[PDB]
Amino acid sequence: TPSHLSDRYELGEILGFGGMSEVHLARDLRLHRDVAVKVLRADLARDPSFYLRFRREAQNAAALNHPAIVAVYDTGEAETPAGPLPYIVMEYVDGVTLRDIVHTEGPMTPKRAIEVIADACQALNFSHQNGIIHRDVKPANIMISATNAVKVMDFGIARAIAQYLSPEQARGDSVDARSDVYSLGCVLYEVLTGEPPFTGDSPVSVAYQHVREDPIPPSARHEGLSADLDAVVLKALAKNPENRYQTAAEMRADLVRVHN
Ligand SMILES: Nc1ncnc2c1ncn2[C@@H]1O[C@H](COP(=O)(O)OP(=O)(O)CP(=O)(O)O)[C@@H](O)[C@H]1O
Ligand SMILES: [Mg+2]
Ligand SMILES: [Mg+2]
Repeated sequence: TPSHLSDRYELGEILGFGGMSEVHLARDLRLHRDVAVKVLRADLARDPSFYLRFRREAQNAAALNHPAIVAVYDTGEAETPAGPLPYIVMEYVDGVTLRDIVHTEGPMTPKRAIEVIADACQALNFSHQNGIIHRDVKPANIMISATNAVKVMDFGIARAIAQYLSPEQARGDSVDARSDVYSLGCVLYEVLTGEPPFTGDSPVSVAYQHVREDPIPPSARHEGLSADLDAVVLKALAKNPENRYQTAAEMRADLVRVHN
């Protein structure tokens, strides 16, 4: 991976990485601001299957303009000794994922958890109103700013109409907005208790539990939780889509009521 992309974005420290890409802190040399730059692996860049999915991620996230969703500024293909190197320029979020927060600090106070998920609901609901289902809602894809703002990211498998998968999504079924609602329920359960609703020694077991087993009410796993919060989480985690919040807006309206 090179020094600068397109003679414009000076690459700095790695912020995150996975199996198909990496994210750098970078400096926009024209605009004089720091940005987050996602770069496709390069050996994968020669693969149309991966090259297209990466471009689709950029296009999906660029279709959304919301203060709680990571904004896309630019996209390109840098010239390297390897060949073309696809990249996406995004707003830099100075913060941490919920995955990091729960791992270092443990469960959040109910009040903070309610605010954080209410804000995530609002982002997802916006996505849905714009015909996009995220499908990868999980703590590693939600960050909290240095200003306490929530930012939903990673539209890598979003579609334009184990521990966090909805039962429909497990079966690669028709997944809709109520699948994101379920995944939000899982994320909420985890920031309230420190653990997701189901764990197991394998992915199929975790999947079997999502499909067949009722979650343990959150108050039974962790002290200081109301029966009303149990009810909200347990309704988001309902097995049948007809029994969950029908939209993320509805989930938020109920969380706000627990708060107020
Ligand atoms: N705009 C941004 N600002 C700050 N950090 C960011 C960021 N975008 C991503 N990150 C950091 O990098 C991590 C990975 O981001 P992201 O979820 O977009 O990658 P990814 O899941 O697509 C990797 P892969 O698909 O290769 O496994 C995030 O959890 C976050 O820590
Ligand atoms: Mg991710
Ligand atoms: Mg990805």
